[PDB]
Amino acid sequence: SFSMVTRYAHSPEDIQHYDTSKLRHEFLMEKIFNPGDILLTYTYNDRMIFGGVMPTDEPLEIKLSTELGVDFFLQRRELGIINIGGAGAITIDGRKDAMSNQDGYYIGMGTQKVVFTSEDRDHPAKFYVVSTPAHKTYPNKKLPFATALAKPMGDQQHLNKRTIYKYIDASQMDTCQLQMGYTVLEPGSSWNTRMETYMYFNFADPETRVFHFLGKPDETRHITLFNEQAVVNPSWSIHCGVGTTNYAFIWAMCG
Amino acid sequence: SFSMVTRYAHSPEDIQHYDTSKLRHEFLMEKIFNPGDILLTYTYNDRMIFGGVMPTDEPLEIKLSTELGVDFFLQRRELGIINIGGAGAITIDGRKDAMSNQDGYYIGMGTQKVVFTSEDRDHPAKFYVVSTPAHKTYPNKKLPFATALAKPMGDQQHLNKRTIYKYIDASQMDTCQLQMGYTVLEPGSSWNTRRMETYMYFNFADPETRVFHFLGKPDETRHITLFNEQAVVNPSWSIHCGVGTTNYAFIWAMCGENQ
Repeated sequence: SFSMVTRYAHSPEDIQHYDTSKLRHEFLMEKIFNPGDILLTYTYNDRMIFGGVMPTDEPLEIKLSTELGVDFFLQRRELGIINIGGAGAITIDGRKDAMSNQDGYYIGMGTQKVVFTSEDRDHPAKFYVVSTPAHKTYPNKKLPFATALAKPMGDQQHLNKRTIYKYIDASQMDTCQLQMGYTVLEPGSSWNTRMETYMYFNFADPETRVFHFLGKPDETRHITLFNEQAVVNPSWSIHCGVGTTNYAFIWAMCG
Repeated sequence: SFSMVTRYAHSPEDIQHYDTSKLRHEFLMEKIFNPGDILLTYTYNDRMIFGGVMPTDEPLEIKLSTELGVDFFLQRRELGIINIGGAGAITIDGRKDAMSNQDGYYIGMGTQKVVFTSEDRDHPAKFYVVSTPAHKTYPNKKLPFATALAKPMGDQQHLNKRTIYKYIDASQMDTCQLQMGYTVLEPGSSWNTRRMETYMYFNFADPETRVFHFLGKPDETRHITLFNEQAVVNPSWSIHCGVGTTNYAFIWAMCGENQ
């Protein structure tokens, strides 16, 4: 199955009049990884496409062309990939490259065919994909987790003992607009601290909840997030959230 | 100086249409302790009065009578006091009792005169007072910080490692309606986690500390950003939980009809 919903952009004044149901609908993607399905979100906040691909029996491919007014998906877009599930693979125009857990992959503009596959049907791969518009072609690059930018951050007094892993960084590679990273908070910490998209996952306990704040620096609102859910953070909003236990998340930037 | 403002009670459906500015105005007391002033809040949530008394050179007394339809402040009310500032004292109908830091005191119905003083003007006492209506007179009782019912709670995995001190508890004493306590969170913990309560957050770790206090029904929930030495009212229909950027302390007070 396949599903991509369209979500519009709003002003800070517009979200003042949203009840908790309206606010969740406009900013929260509630389902990302369903076995065998592709679930994407198109937000007019900088026209980013994000979601999850979890292959089971048949391999999946983002067959988008008429929907975006182009001949193929990445004709005018770049793509960032992070695998949060079991071992899998990605096939770029015939080239097959193995992607284990926590492995990343950047795919440049112009690449026409990208097919996602998993190694085990019962333990499928969970590809978190993000796509932004692109005007220039940059070379494709595999980002193995072994050689990933590991930079420890935060202390215990501030509830932010974390480790940030920069996959697609402007210092390590050149990109049109997309930047992607992966931050894990250690137990005892839950705080994380101009368009951004946060996808929370790897909750410590099954009853964990992450409270994500959005809005102007003082006229703030919040959204309650459960495991494997994402929130769009427009440029006019603050980037901060806090959890009941520790967690992990994948961020993506553009603008 | 003296000041008491009045705040009404609302329904869950009523605050659903509040922006963040109105929500602060109806539920958040932004200033509590000012040197030489008495700052109080009268909330129609069970008609509780709370605030701060901070004596400097001249002693302070909550002179209320006509405003409450009574002859004196405590004619039909009980009063609980916890000092969070410097060393001071309270004079109860002539009798003076010294109150050090974190010392508490319950004053029963019928007590006619309660005068607040501090020992040093440059390091004054900060008396956080809570008053609820009372129909029966119970004996006055000083609550030294040493002899307070303390029970630690929470672990580190849930970021709520705290120790709660019960001052006015139904197991240790008899009161009409008021129950009051003091909770300090360990460094590296920030989470607070059926009745009406009033929380007053203070002793912020950093000058840049913020406490986000959640209120509303378990599904339609909102939050209020608290700075140091500010208070929020929890109506009976609302949830009681808050989270801070660092660790902090707060004083809670309950009323209604429970134990």
